[PDB]
Amino acid sequence: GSFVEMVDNLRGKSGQGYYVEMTVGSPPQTLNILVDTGSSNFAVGAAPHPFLHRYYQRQLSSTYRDLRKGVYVPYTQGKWEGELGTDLVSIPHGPNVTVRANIAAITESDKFFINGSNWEGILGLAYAEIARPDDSLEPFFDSLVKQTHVPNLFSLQLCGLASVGGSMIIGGIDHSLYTGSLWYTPIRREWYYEVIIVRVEINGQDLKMDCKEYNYDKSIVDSGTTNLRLPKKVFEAAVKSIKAASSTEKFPDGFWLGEQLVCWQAGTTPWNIFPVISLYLMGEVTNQSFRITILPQQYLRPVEDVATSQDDCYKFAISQSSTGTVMGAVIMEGFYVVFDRARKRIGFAVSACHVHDEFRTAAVEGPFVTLDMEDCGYNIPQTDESRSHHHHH
Ligand SMILES: CC1(C)Cc2cc(Cl)ccc2C(N[C@@H](Cc2c(-c3cn[nH]c3)csc2Br)C(=O)O)=N1
Ligand SMILES: [Zn+2]
Ligand SMILES: [Zn+2]
Ligand SMILES: [Zn+2]
Repeated sequence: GSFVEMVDNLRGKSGQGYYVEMTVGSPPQTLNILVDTGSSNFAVGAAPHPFLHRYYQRQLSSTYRDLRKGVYVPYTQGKWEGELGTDLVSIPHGPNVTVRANIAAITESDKFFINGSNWEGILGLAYAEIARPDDSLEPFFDSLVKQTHVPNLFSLQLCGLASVGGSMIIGGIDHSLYTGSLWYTPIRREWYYEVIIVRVEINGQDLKMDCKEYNYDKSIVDSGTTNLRLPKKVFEAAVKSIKAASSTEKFPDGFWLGEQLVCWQAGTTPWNIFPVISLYLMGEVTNQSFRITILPQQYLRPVEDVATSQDDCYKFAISQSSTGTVMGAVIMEGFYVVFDRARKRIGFAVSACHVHDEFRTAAVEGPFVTLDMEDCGYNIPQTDESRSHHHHH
């Protein structure tokens, strides 16, 4: 399981995520598993479903053990539930180790698996604090690093219905996947991969918001999310600014809402009217930041429907959040992202698989120094529910 063994180990469908092959059980059942840095459960479909053709069959695994505890995982717009267990787990195009991990066998779901794409399960790569049913359920990556000698890091190259590829480097960094400098931003708190944005610019123009507005009520790095999602106030300022820049073209409201495509005759899309977006992340040094800059080729996603397949058509992939900024696939496809859990930090460097203009490029640039660096994190109002629960850990 070399870094060369790990290169190009991801596949997916456009806007339906990236998945990696894993083997569960003995004898080995192979499944395609979504890589999800925004949750913390390893869960696999384990019963028939109209949109699956394989699933994890507990009864075929000699190594499976039932934990005799169910789990229920609600989302804003769907759910999964299942039965907790443990089994031997391997990643065939990854490190040459095998581990006993927690696995939730998914027995019912709603709007979770969908038509087309080809994963049967999710690998929650974030921290125990957001695991279901509670943070005593050790996540896969925790188990990987506690049971083997794999270094406590992994990296993601996501290259951007169309088929997509990429790489997850487990336990290292592969220098072939990126060009130029690697910049690190602190992980603010180990739950999500929470980071702190200090400044936002649209074509070099500062949004000039209180920087806490950028991180309201959190900012996270999430391979499980398609869009760049932005807090409501922030999202409105960004759309006003992008609208201003692209004003030679007057799009319907549906477009800005992500509910409608806009099209140009093949080859003729005016990329130059759409601005770049730079998010400045807290540096490792106090008073420092660096910026990650994305092109409209990342936030305007190609979509191919029929009859007028002669046109290139696009959806706007920046959307409104009430749960904070989410740096989803729109951001991550620009970059090689290092999840350096050992050193409690996330790195960004420019990806070798750039989707880029003849005249412009996605960039990772710093330092930028500030005197009077205000504190830009937001403190989430502490609920009694959260205050009461004891953590003897
Ligand atoms: C990580 C995951 C699968 C979690 C999830 C659960 C549910 Cl119930 C619905 C959507 C999603 C979901 N939403 C995505 C899109 C998506 C989806 C999806 C969309 N609908 N259902 C799954 C699969 S992989 C990706 Br990336 C997003 O909201 O941006 N992501
Ligand atoms: Zn394989
Ligand atoms: Zn107690
Ligand atoms: Zn706890």
